[PDB]
Amino acid sequence: MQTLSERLKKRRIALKMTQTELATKAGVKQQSIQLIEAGVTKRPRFLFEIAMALNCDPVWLQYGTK
Amino acid sequence: MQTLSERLKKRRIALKMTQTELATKAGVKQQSIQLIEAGVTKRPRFLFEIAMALNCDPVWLQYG
DNA sequence: AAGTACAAACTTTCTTGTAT
DNA sequence: TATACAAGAAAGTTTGTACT
Repeated sequence: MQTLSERLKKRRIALKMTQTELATKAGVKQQSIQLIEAGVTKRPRFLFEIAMALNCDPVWLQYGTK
Repeated sequence: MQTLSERLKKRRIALKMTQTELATKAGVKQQSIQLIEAGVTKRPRFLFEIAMALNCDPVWLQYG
């Protein structure tokens, strides 16, 4: 009953990644990862480019489990 | 194929729907979809939703 | 009518700059 | 070195309509 911001952290934290390694594995600016993480951004448009970076299912990041 | 556009049309039609029909099930605006196929929307926000009306795969729909 | 396009307005996301 | 906040610019979505 998670947020997307919660999945980004746990994931990015578990791949032991800074917000700038992730921000950049995925070609983003770190400030963009932050926002998603902040609860600020809710439908990142780079949701696929970043899942690649986190190596996770885009649909899981975006939406949760069941 | 190519572009998101090429992939979006083909399949709409082939699914046999119209912008307004899709868009109404993707449940966005006929217009949002016009811009996509039109090649102006490079990265939909309703993509899991569009693609899910068309009934496929977002990755597949987005890219391939 | 039926189906698709075209355009400003309004919104959400991503960046250019620091601050902490 | 890592993360966070603030305006504004870019990408998308709606609102409204014109054309075939």
